[PDB]
Amino acid sequence: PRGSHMNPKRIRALKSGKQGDGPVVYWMSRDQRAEDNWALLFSRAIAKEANVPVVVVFCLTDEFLEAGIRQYEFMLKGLQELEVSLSRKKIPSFFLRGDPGEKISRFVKDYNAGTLVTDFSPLRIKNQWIEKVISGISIPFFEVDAHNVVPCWEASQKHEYAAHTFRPKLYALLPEFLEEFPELEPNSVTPETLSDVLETGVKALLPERALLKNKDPLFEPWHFEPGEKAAKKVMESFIADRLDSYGALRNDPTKNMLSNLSPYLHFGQISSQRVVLEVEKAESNPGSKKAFLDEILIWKEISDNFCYYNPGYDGFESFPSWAKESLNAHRNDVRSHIYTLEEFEAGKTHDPLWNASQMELLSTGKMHGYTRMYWAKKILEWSESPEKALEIAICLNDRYELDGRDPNGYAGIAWSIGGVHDRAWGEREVTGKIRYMSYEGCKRKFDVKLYIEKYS
DNA sequence: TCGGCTTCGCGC
DNA sequence: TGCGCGAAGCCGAT
Ligand SMILES: Cc1cc2nc3c(=O)[nH]c(=O)nc-3n(C[C@H](O)[C@H](O)[C@H](O)COP(=O)(O)OP(=O)(O)OC[C@H]3O[C@@H](n4cnc5c(N)ncnc54)[C@H](O)[C@@H]3O)c2cc1C
Repeated sequence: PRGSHMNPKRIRALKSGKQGDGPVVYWMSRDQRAEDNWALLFSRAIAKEANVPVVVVFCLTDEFLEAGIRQYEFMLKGLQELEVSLSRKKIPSFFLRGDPGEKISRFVKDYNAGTLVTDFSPLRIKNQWIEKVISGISIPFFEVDAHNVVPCWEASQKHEYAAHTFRPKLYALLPEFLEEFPELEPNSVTPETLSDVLETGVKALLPERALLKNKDPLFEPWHFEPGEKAAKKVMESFIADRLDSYGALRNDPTKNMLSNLSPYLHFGQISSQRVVLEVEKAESNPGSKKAFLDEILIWKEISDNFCYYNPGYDGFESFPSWAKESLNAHRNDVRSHIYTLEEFEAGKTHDPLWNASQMELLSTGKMHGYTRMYWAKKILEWSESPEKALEIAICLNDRYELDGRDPNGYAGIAWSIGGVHDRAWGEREVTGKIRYMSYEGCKRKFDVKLYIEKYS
């Protein structure tokens, strides 16, 4: 649909129909940003072709009640900065509240929309909203992959088993899809308050907060400043200060050598393609550049491939055949320890390293990547059943992680607990053939003592 | 029908 | 600290 620096493989028609005479509505959801947004840039191209304005809509769902203050305040503060950014380009933003299956369908008919466009997300709750809006509208409905560099439906046509089967497929399409972004043109035709949704949003989640003994809450919101502008600063500080020694200090949680980009990448406050653009042009360690590109391109986009082609990505059914047979054969094995969800949540286990990992999760909202594997694997070893292990790990992840409720989370937890995108290993107690990670293995990799004392 | 796929453990 | 190095399945160029 028109344009030259616009790859049509990023667009796919979700429903046919006659193009209305009204404005193009962009149902933004996953990629909350003004710049470097294919879904917003595509909506402008269709809007410019029909001589209609482009409008952005956002439907705040009732699923923030399963997500606390740390994820609500991080999202809402970025939406307030986004509203000012879109207003500078004369693009109005409308913020709705309720079921998107009924609010979006009511919004298009009331505003007399001509074409509806939205971003891509492989989550189950998004596929239900889409089908509910297709049966309630009469205008064409388009969908853009603005999160992945290579469109999810174009990178692979099936669920990829491991990373070595997905790496040559992704890198073969890189010269075509890795491109610069055109500047968002402003509107030529101008035609709820967020401060109130934030006040009414926190007061409902105040009782469900994580507090210490003296009613002192555990979350430290000064570690990550939300917003599109702040997300660019974290990227700039990563390339100049942390990219050189990233390839060597990536498995050391005592060194702040990660990009710290996942909270902005999950909420779409920064484009992963823009990060790859700047990383590919920077002169750093070739081992560190290949190590970082392999995380934000291969592992990040294979998680979308895992959730898009496996509807039960958060269940035991999505595990490989060799894993399910191994975990079922070790269901009657005697567990050395058994902890409930409340014991895992408060970090009241016998392992000081695991408790230190959980304390970093509760206090900073972003637990180190290497400790996240030790964190989720110890849950499987100290639980009643593999089904309970998956339930506790997903619950604690999507509640305190700033990057929670993300395909990277479900695919990461499935990698540690169900061996997805991995292979079998030494046969062991309880965990069977799933890869085991011990306290002593982390002691030789990094100063474990420094990690415990930092988080009690 | 082999090949070498990490974010492993553990011994120089 | 790098470097080996067993121990286990299923994919993919054949
Ligand atoms: C049990 C478990 C749970 C996780 N929970 C989440 C989660 O809820 N949300 C989330 O976005 N990621 C999660 N991760 C992936 C990974 O832990 C985080 O991406 C990473 O820790 C975030 O910090 P970073 O961006 O500074 O890491 P970096 O080394 O700087 O990587 C940058 C980006 O690459 C991506 N990435 C890196 N590693 C992975 C990976 N193993 N899988 C998928 N993407 C990756 C991330 O998007 C990340 O933002 C989880 C992994 C595991 C094993």
